[PDB]
Amino acid sequence: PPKICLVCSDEASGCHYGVLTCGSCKVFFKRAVEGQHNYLCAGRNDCIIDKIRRKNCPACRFRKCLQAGMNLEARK
Amino acid sequence: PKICLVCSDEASGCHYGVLTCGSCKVFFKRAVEGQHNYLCAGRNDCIIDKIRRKNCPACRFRKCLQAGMNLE
DNA sequence: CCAGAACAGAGTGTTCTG
DNA sequence: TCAGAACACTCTGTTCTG
Ligand SMILES: [Zn+2]
Ligand SMILES: [Zn+2]
Ligand SMILES: [Zn+2]
Ligand SMILES: [Zn+2]
Repeated sequence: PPKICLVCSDEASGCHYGVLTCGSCKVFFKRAVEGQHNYLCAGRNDCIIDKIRRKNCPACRFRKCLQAGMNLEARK
Repeated sequence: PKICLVCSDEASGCHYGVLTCGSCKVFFKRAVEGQHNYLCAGRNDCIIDKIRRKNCPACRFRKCLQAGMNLE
C-alpha cells in the first residue's frame, strides 16, 4: 500500500525528522531550519502544497512541516 | 519615484511596453519564450512584491500580461 | 533505515554592452 | 533610450556515503 508524504502528498521515502515524508521535504525542512527563517506567503497562508506546487510557497511548505510535527531531534 | 508596475520594486525604465524593473523584464521574456506551465497554489490573486514575486510565477506572469507587456 | 553530504539542474536578478 | 548576453547567486531534489 502507498506511503504518502504528510507535507506534500508525494510518495514518502520513510520517517524523516519524526514524520513520514518524501526525500524533498526531508531536505527542505533541514534547510529551512538552518536558513534565514524569514519566509513570506504571497497568498493567505493556506497555499496548496503538493508535488506540483510545493516550490511555489516555502512559507506554507515549512508551516506544514511544523504542523506535521517535524523536528531536528527526529522525535516521533 | 520610478516604481515597477508589476512588483512595485524600483523600476529601471520601460521594458517590453511597460515601466518595470529589470527582474520583471527578464522574467517576462523567459516566461514567454520558455514554454512553462505555471500554476498558482493560491486563488490566482497572489501579492506580487519585491520579495513575494518569486513565489508565484503564474500570478507574476498574469500581472505582466495585464499591464500590457508585449515582446514588441 | 535514516541523517547529512554532494552533485546537478532550475529559477532568479545583476552587470555589461552597443 | 532599452534588448539581449552572460555571469552569479539562490532554491530544489536525487544519488551517495557513513
Ligand atoms: Zn513531501
Ligand atoms: Zn503560502
Ligand atoms: Zn518588477
Ligand atoms: Zn498566485
